[PDB]
Amino acid sequence: GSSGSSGGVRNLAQGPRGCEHYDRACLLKAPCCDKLYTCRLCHDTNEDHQLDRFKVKEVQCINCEKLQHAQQTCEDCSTLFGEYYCSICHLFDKDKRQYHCESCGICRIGPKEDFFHCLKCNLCLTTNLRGKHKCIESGPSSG
Ligand SMILES: [Zn+2]
Ligand SMILES: [Zn+2]
Ligand SMILES: [Zn+2]
Ligand SMILES: [Zn+2]
Ligand SMILES: [Zn+2]
Ligand SMILES: [Zn+2]
Repeated sequence: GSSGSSGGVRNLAQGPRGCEHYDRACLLKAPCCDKLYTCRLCHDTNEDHQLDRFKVKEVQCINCEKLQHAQQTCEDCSTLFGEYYCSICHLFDKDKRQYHCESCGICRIGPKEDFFHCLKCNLCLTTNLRGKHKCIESGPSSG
């Protein structure tokens, strides 16, 4: 002779349609576990192993869940998977003042104007460090 009440509320989360990492509309297949995650960073985040960003080439759409290969736009809904589409890194991110470095072969965040790439060092460096940073090592006395 007693009436109870139902409980156990729940919440929601955001994943696809562009994650905190990047803004894309297509999940990249995982040739490691045959799974699909917003971005490469997400995979590892929801997995014990790390996924590659170069190996995988195929991609799936989130607008019309249509299958397709590495591209910038869909072939069924023509939904921009990202203003910027890389072929080497196979990454798709919205216009976030980012540029792809050839010397490194990886995507980087600009604005390129306030940035540059050193040879001797073989890496990207911000203008703020134009000279201050060292490239070659030298000096007998240590400490
Ligand atoms: Zn995996
Ligand atoms: Zn992500
Ligand atoms: Zn689509
Ligand atoms: Zn790239
Ligand atoms: Zn670079
Ligand atoms: Zn240097």
